[PDB]
Amino acid sequence: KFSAKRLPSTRLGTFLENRVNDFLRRQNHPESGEVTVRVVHASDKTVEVKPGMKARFVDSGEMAESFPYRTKALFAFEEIDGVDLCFFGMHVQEYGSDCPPPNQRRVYISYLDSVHFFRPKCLRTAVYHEILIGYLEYVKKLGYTTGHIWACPPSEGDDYIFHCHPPDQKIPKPKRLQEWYKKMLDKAVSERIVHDYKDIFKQATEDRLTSAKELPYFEGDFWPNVLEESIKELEQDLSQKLYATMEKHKEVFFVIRLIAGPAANSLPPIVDPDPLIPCDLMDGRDAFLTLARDRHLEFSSLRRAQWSTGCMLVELHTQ
Ligand SMILES: CNC(=O)Cn1cc(-c2ccc3c(c2)[C@H](F)C[C@]32NC(=O)N(CC(=O)N(Cc3ccc(F)cc3)[C@@H](C)C(F)(F)F)C2=O)cn1
Repeated sequence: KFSAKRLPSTRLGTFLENRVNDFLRRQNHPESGEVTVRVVHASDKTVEVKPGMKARFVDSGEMAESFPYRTKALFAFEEIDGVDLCFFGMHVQEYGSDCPPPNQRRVYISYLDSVHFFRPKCLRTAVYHEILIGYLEYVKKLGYTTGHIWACPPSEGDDYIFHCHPPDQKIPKPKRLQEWYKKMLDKAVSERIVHDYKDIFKQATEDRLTSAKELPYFEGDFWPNVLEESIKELEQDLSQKLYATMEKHKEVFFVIRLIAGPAANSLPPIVDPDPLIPCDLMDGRDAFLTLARDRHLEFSSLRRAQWSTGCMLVELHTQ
């Protein structure tokens, strides 16, 4: 069988799928199936500071030229009608203890997606909370202090991970997206997994950030681009432009404090218990979108998403 269960295990993957399956066991719903969480890619990368910011702070020695991180691609599958369905995919960026500031001990949830066929429908949000909250708890135990989430609102026909979304899987508005993550984070705050969370604007204000070299620099994030455009415009201060852009989009950006204050200062180095997992199909989101486009693998209906997950799984086992 080329099932998701037969894909190599990881500490992270089995920690997450245990959290989901314990939850589903307690619910004891007849429509629910066994869930599989697999880390299908893990590789070391670096994000280079862009020219505008490089000239302003890197050439003057005020900021690092590049920040090293580990990128992981984790997928969740559920058994529906005897076959696996991939219903959740996430690409993360992890900036460890050997990363120069302002990026050290930070995790960035770059782009996230899902296919709304999780059965039963009533347990869908709860299962996503187990996955996201479970990931925050996991990295918090390894020594990561902060979590960052850009809830980038999608647009019709724009897929982040899964090619051809169901026509009725609706595109949430920024207000809806902010509300979902607020409810999710409020749940982690009450379970004592998260210390507290704030929007990016409230966060920069209460951290007393005065320079753009203090803002964490993430691969593909909105803020490395805002900074380039702000500098370019100012060539025709940077800090007031940054605070203005943060005020306008604060509802989409979350900063999540996992390890707060005193505990955060006496921390040992971050050591990942799992090995690196090469997989060029999951090296970023474009490889799997490209493959699904060329091979006509759609996730627009339940059976189409089940057939696509099957092809996806034989590609993952073949490497
Ligand atoms: C006319 N038809 C067409 O255009 C068909 N068509 C539809 C799309 C389309 C739809 C959805 C999405 C995308 C494209 C993007 F890839 C990303 C996205 N996928 C995804 O899961 N979200 C998060 C989301 O929706 N959450 C939050 C959430 C969910 C899971 C999770 F683990 C953490 C958070 C909800 C529960 C919310 F209600 F809270 F918002 C996306 O926004 C493209 N085409």
